[PDB]
Amino acid sequence: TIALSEIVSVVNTSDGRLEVFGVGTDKAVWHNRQMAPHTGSPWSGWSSLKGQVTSKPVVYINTDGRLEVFARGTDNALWHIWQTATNAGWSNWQSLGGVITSNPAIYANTDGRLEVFARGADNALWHISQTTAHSGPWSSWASLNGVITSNPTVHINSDGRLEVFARGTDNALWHIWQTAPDSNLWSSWESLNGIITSDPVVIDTADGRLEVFARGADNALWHIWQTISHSGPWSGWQSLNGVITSAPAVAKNCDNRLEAFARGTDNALWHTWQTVSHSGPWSSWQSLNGVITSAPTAVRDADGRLEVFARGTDNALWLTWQTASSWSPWISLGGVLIDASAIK
Amino acid sequence: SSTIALSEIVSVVNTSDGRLEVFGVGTDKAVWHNRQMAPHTGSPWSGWSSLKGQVTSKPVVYINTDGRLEVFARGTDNALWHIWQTATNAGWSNWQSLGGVITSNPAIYANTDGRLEVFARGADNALWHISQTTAHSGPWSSWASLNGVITSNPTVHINSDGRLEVFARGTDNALWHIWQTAPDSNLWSSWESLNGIITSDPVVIDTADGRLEVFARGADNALWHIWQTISHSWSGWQSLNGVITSAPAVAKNCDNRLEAFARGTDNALWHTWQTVSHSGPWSSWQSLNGVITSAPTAVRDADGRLEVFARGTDNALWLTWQTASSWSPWISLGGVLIDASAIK
Ligand SMILES: C[C@@H]1O[C@@H](C[C@@H]2C[C@H](O)O[C@H](CO)[C@H]2O)[C@@H](O)[C@H](O)[C@@H]1O
Ligand SMILES: C[C@@H]1O[C@@H](C[C@@H]2C[C@H](O)O[C@H](CO)[C@H]2O)[C@@H](O)[C@H](O)[C@@H]1O
Ligand SMILES: C[C@@H]1O[C@@H](C[C@@H]2C[C@H](O)O[C@H](CO)[C@H]2O)[C@@H](O)[C@H](O)[C@@H]1O
Ligand SMILES: C[C@@H]1O[C@@H](C[C@@H]2C[C@H](O)O[C@H](CO)[C@H]2O)[C@@H](O)[C@H](O)[C@@H]1O
Ligand SMILES: C[C@@H]1O[C@@H](C[C@@H]2C[C@H](O)O[C@H](CO)[C@H]2O)[C@@H](O)[C@H](O)[C@@H]1O
Ligand SMILES: [Cl-]
Ligand code: NA
Ligand code: NA
Repeated sequence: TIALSEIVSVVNTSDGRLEVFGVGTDKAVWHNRQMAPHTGSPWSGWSSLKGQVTSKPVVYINTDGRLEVFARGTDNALWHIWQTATNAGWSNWQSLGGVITSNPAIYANTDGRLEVFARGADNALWHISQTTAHSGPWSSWASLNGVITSNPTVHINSDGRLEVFARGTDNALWHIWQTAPDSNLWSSWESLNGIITSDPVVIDTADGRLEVFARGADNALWHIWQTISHSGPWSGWQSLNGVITSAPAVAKNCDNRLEAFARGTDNALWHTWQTVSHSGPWSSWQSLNGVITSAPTAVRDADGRLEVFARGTDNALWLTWQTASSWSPWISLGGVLIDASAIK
Repeated sequence: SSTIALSEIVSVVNTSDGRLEVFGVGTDKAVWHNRQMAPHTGSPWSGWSSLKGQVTSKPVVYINTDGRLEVFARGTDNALWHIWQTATNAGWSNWQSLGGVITSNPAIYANTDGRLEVFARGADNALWHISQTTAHSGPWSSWASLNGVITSNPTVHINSDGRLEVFARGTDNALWHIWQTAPDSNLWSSWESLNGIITSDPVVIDTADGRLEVFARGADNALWHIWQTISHSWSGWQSLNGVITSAPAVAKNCDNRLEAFARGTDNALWHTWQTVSHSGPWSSWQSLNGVITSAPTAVRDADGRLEVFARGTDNALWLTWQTASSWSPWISLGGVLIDASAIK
């Protein structure tokens, strides 16, 4: 078990449009993009990329701008589909083999090779990668060992080393990392302790330190960080308080101030934000209303505003965004979305 | 034309850990640098320290995809020389020669595969270039030519689809450009003219909506600009007025609104900015005071605030930044800087 997941994967595209990906009642991947690179732009509407997926689909922007969606398939292998060019159509769904047991986690190495991390049948962390930048063919799968109990999350350090996080068998946050950029040489697994009851959410701060967010045993929102840019030692666990009934989402305001979002005990969107600057103390929790049935997903848009997405009581994706003063009334992008996360 | 508007005095970069760090040439012809202590507006500065060398161009810093800074400059023997941090944000190597014979300041960008590629004018007046053979690493490739005959320092930027594109003034004084036909490629297009008459180095940026847009001073000494019509497509040349006595400097506010800077006829800092949003109209020119003896250098710091550097009447480097309402008063970072620009 883990706190209620995010219903969609979202990306700010190379032309500054938000674009959201989720699973339909039919088990296919569907997407929705902004027309215009602005807060409040009209949306395309939901359209199908087809496939039949058995995990959350996860979008990533290749270093040449082209989106690529990863999702577990009906055969439990990793499959993908990618734009043929930045403002063009899509490929056919294609298989990368393997047998996996979590949602895929994706990051681009410093050399532009996308690297995919996913849980195995053995419950280890496995990985596979592009052989050259933003392009097939891909490597063979190999394992990074471990025994993990959540979906993994990956983020690049400010020195180019990929680093992967997942819950362990003791329910602590565990991590593993590249010892050199673009490398196949990884550390051992190391515990960062704690007790976590959601997927980790990982952020690179403005000052170059990995910060992990997670729900605790008390259902508060807790966070732990690197104390030095791309380096240990780590901090201790620190509570941001709150009582949250979903997974948290975290993103950066345009001034780099972190801002955490989560479903509350009342099923509204609540948030807490850094005050003053990117190294300032956190607000108290405040409500952004609505009644939501997934964790929120947050993203900064091409106007430097945070937009937050969440499923509604009618199973459609709803949207609220920052304004000069406040936030905008909930609006509906329509659709009917399922939670297809491969671990719940 | 054998002249261009007064060049920038330093080259600025956002460090891997989010600090501003400027590089210039002292009276001994060595490359010197200064950085902020902490990544906030109005942080104290380290003071100037020497990386030695003897340079006959402006030194141009670029950040590798692993976070290590690397400084490029023409040497006393007209070869391209370089010096790099041997570990992200830590110590520096010795200067080494990349050979070649060049006649401009060097222009640098990362390919989508992490390989830096350096462009500069040759002895034969054509555009030459060289690159790292693997991501953020030597050895370097052979020098090669993209032909052309150019009369300004070249400017390189990457398209929103990963193709590098280089801009330089031609022998008819028009803006000319030439581009990669694929990312990471040695395949380029032919040279093409964007017409106009330019009296400065071109300055190039990527808009939030993924368009290359080039600013340059014109024949009437106004700031002009031109752009790609669609992401990685040009428009006509449009004037932004002013009478400017230096090269311009463009940077993005945290909401992505462009803002241009340049020295006035009264030798003060002037600015004009996009209003409302990043597709908004351009304000009229306003003074930021000060008396400057170079073109300004503009950059967004980790507080989402714009900071502008310019040499002063005393030859020190001076600084003013955006506040909540206005701009801070000009302050001196000291040092004694010269214009070592290979083309003036
Ligand atoms: C994600 C994948 O979706 C499907 C791939 C299908 C493969 C076929 O060439 O095109 C279809 C749509 O026209 C795809 O949907 C499944 O068959 C596969 O097993 C897996 O679940
Ligand atoms: C993620 C972690 O994986 C395992 C760590 C193991 C720790 C040991 O030093 O090396 C093994 C393989 O070389 C790891 O698999 C679990 O024992 C641990 O409790 C936790 O779940
Ligand atoms: C996210 C929020 O966290 C909770 C706790 C918050 C706990 C903190 O110590 O004080 C705040 C102000 O009194 C509370 O709002 C709930 O009150 C609320 O229903 C929601 O779940
Ligand atoms: C940029 C370079 O700077 C100098 C490099 C020097 C190379 C020497 O071995 O060590 C010195 C450090 O104290 C450097 O300054 C010039 O000799 C060279 O010709 C070139 O102009
Ligand atoms: C940048 C441009 O370089 C030259 C373009 C030339 C155009 C010609 O047809 O092909 C040559 C070989 O590649 C180019 O060198 C100049 O003649 C032009 O005036 C301008 O300065
Ligand atoms: Cl001088
Ligand atoms: Na969501
Ligand atoms: Na490239």
